[PDB]
Amino acid sequence: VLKENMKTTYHMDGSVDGHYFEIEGEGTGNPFKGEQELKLRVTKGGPLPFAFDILSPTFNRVFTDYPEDMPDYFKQSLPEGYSWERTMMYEDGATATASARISLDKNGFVHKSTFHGENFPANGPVMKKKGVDWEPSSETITPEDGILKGDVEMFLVLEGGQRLKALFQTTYKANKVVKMPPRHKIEHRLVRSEDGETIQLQEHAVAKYFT
Repeated sequence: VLKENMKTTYHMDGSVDGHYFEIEGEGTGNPFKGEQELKLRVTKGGPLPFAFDILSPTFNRVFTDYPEDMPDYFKQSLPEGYSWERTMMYEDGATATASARISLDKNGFVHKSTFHGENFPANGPVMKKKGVDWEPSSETITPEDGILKGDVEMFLVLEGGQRLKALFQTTYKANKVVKMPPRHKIEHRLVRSEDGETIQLQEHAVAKYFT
């Protein structure tokens, strides 16, 4: 069952140009309002030698404010959940892939993910930890038989205001037959802050019709 306040427990295994790491933490949010707040900690391989922002979109479209009349692929996937796979191509040739499975236990969501990045330039802003925040984005969601494809142009804001461009493509897969939505868009705003050694993330996400 899906509560007005839902918790999550997170575990990620990942590596970026040969540096292995693990991250764990907890989240809370209102899935019907598309709001969530996360508290994450690097549990292995810390401190990270790269900007945390390249990981942050890996850390659940159940937290999306959907219109009443638009079929909600992600909330329909419950209680079993859904999984997704994503490619991330940066304008400087760096590439990353990520996967996650969203499931339930007695306490709330279980979010298990992996991340693999390569060819981030040694003297570039990611490896020099110059990232600040992603721009708010507009992700196009396209139904294809029983799954969803998402495409979104992402722009990492660096210190000083320059943006680093990346293209994100995602395949979302429910574990069962659900009612498919039309092509639509999800507007995202992901914001990163810190509390000591804790990485904090806040996402707000709203689905909208085209036209």
